Amino acid sequence: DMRDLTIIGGGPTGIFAAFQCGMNNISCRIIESMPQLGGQLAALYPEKHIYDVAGFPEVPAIDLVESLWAQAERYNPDVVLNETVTKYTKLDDGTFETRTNTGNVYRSRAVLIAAGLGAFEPRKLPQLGNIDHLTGSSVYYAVKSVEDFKGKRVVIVGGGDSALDWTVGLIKNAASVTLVHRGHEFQGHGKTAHEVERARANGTIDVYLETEVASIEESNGVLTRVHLRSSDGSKWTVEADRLLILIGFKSNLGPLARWDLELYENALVVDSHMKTSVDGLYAAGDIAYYPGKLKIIQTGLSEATMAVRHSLSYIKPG
Amino acid sequence: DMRDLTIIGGGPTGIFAAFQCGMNNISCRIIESMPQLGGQLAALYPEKHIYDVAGFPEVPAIDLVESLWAQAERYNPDVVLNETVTKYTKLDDGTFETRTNTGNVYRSRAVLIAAGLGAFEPRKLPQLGNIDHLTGSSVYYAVKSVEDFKGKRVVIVGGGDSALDWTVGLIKNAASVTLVHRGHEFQGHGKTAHEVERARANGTIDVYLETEVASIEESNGVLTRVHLRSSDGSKWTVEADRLLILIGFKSNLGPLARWDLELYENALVVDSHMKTSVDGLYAAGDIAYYPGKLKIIQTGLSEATMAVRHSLSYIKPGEKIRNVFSSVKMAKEKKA
Ligand SMILES: Cc1cc2nc3c(=O)[nH]c(=O)nc-3n(C[C@H](O)[C@H](O)[C@H](O)COP(=O)(O)OP(=O)(O)OC[C@H]3O[C@@H](n4cnc5c(N)ncnc54)[C@H](O)[C@@H]3O)c2cc1C
Ligand SMILES: Cc1cc2nc3c(=O)[nH]c(=O)nc-3n(C[C@H](O)[C@H](O)[C@H](O)COP(=O)(O)OP(=O)(O)OC[C@H]3O[C@@H](n4cnc5c(N)ncnc54)[C@H](O)[C@@H]3O)c2cc1C
Repeated sequence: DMRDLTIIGGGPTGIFAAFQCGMNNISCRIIESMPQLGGQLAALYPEKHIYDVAGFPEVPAIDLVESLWAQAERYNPDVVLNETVTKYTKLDDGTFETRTNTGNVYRSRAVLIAAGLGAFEPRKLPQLGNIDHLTGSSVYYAVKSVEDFKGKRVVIVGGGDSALDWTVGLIKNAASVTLVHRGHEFQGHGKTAHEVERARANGTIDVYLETEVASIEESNGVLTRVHLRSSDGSKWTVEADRLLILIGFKSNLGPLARWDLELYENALVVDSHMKTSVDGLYAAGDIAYYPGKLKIIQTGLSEATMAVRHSLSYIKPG
Repeated sequence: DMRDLTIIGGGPTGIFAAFQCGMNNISCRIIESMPQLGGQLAALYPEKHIYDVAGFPEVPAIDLVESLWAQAERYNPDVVLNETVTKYTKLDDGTFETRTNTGNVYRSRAVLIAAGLGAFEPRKLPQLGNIDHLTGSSVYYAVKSVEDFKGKRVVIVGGGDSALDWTVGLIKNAASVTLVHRGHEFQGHGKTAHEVERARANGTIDVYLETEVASIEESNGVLTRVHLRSSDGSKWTVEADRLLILIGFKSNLGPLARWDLELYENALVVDSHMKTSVDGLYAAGDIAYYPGKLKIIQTGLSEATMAVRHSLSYIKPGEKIRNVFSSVKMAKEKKA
């Protein structure tokens, strides 16, 4: 089933781009890697208020996503969720085939890369080496079940909302809870960050800022203890059964890095029409680069309008 | 006196740029030649619905202007209305002076040109010539206030919504209302045109299609009589102490076209940072040209953001810029 434009990524840029397709009477689909649309706004800061998007005095990120989506849904674009585009091919006839990780192939007359800053892979502690054999047993990047943390000695890495929340949530579940953050202070300093220090002074938990995991110990295929290190060179070891790492998400082009396209500082280089080196292949948003590019919402919206507009000369040359 | 940025023009691009100034902790002024903000939106299509602005499914143009203003008024920026910037000078210190048509001068450390397609000015009737001594007192190009027309015998010229609106508006307020328009039909339509037509029918008002104003009479420096001529050749006179001219706004790029700055088909040529050749002098919106420029609202909005962002390097030279997002930056000042 041929569409005019395949859009890779369902952040604010891909969404507005899908609206642009409707507005301009071309069919499209959005292929999105996450289980929901909204990109960085829905994932990293859904509840935080945005101030610098035109005509929205003060708007929670996730509401803006909803405003943008409602605007585009009128035109009923195909939305593919839970699929990551890993390859494409331009065919003899100029049309496109884009492939996702589930082996699904998608046909379009042209394509728009609106993939931002990656597909939200959890960031790790690579200083610990390849510890896949511990992963999902004693080392976690998310809490898919509290069972795993129950009556266990657990250290928690991070200083955002996820690391904070779970430090208090596991006090009652776990034998011990220890928070360790690289930063000087905690990020997202609100209601939940106003009462974090309590259990620290109380002695029910341990908190360490300015410290990082230096190494770990294991016995019979399970974590035994965690070595810590502060900025001043202070080093100590702590007994730990579980490691819970919540330090955000990685930022790179993922599979799109190995598409033979001009790059400039982890972004796709783009001309005055938002076109890559390959005709009918466009980029817009955080992922696109041109002299003067700002990586903000306002600017991604403009770029989506310009990509879609020029794409009409490729899709239907009239 | 001194502001960080002088913004020439208060269309959507200028209003957003003023908001951007506030976001970036710099002061500014908007200089606008119209009696209100809004540019082509307020002037040419206020009631028309806009569909292609991000996050707005449907919005009357004038409501969009209102939303953008509501956003900008957070920082209470200076607003100079009814003045047209005619020139600028870059002084020896690198700061700027802008001069308007009323002889006022404004100082700033940098300037953004967000002048669109030109200064909007009320269209005038040449057949009357220089009547500036009557303008503001017995002759008007817009209703500055309704009290100007209370108990007056008024004539209104035009066939759009504004002419139609104030015709029915001033019926109970004024003592005599005459509407003239040089077209054979009214271009404003709907609720208003029929109210006017019903008022014509029972003779509460005079209305004359295909009629243009020929001449006026005046006594004591005030309007006294208006002379009209139809399309068939008719020619008559009304007793009128008030004349309201409402035949539209005209865009006039004139003064800025005579500046020493490169143009591409009436647009000021700009670089990757929305800067013209003169450092500290920026352009954004419909007035800005760079390869691939689309003359639309969405595009002027992000251009305003890029121009204000870079202007910081000229306004505050050498100063290290801290790349915070608005969301995080407004959270830090909510804590403090
Ligand atoms: C904490 C924080 C606060 C911010 N606050 C502001 C602010 O106040 N104002 C502002 O203007 N900007 C702000 N930003 C930046 C803003 O979020 C981004 O500029 C914006 O999200 C860019 O949208 P985008 O569509 O270009 O990219 P993204 O939001 O990154 O969306 C890209 C989408 O593509 C998907 N994807 C990636 N690869 C593939 C693949 N190969 N196949 C299928 N899908 C894929 C991803 O899952 C993602 O949904 C903030 C950023 C952060 C982190
Ligand atoms: C009928 C019509 C419908 C349109 N519909 C849409 C639409 O649906 N969607 C869309 O995206 N775009 C639309 N547009 C285009 C859109 O209006 C413009 O892109 C937009 O107005 C540009 O904004 P701007 O602020 O940069 O310029 P402008 O809106 O033109 O504002 C410039 C302002 O500067 C003032 N000015 C100029 N020179 C001086 C000076 N020397 N001194 C003081 N003040 C000065 C002017 O009076 C004016 O108020 C439409 C245009 C028209 C004519």
